[PDB]
Amino acid sequence: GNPLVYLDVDANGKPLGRVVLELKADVVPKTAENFRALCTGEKGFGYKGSTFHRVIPSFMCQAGDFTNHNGTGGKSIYGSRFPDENFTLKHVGPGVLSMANAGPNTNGSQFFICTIKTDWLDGQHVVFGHVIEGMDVVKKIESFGSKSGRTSKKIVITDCGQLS
Ligand SMILES: Nc1ccc(CNC(=O)NCC(=O)N2CCC[C@@H]2c2ccccc2)cc1
Repeated sequence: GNPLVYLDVDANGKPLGRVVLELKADVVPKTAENFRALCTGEKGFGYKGSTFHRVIPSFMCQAGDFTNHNGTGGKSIYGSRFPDENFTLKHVGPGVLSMANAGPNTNGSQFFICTIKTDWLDGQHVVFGHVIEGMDVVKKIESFGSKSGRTSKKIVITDCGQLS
């Protein structure tokens, strides 16, 4: 079936727990495969050690810039950027897993987990998964964000990987 991956997340060096995500390979296989491989680190790069650099309450938690750590970088397993696969899945509510971008067809590694329905992003950002467990962990991450996105503690993916 669709892969399951995990992120273990700290806030100023204190464990928050684990987020488990289903990647919807059956709808967006390319986009799903990118995230998977970046969780495992199997290409020699990926999410381990990187941060949630932009977190806004009642919107979303953004992470995945493992090259520059500032929200400008990241790269995919296909090269630095790749196209929008499709917009079949929608931003239907909390726990949606979606690709951050800098305009049409600029997916790299940056991603976000929604904390509400973000239906205004439908057709703008490729949804490619959903939280299976750890939505309480996402709420804790959310509690360290702000209107601007600037976080109040350093939110770190200490470890990540593939479960199935
Ligand atoms: N490969 C790559 C991907 C993203 C960027 C930075 N762009 C960004 O952060 N854009 C905004 C974005 O994607 N999102 C996703 C949800 C939160 C935020 C956003 C979107 C719409 C309005 C306000 C913030 C640079 C390189």
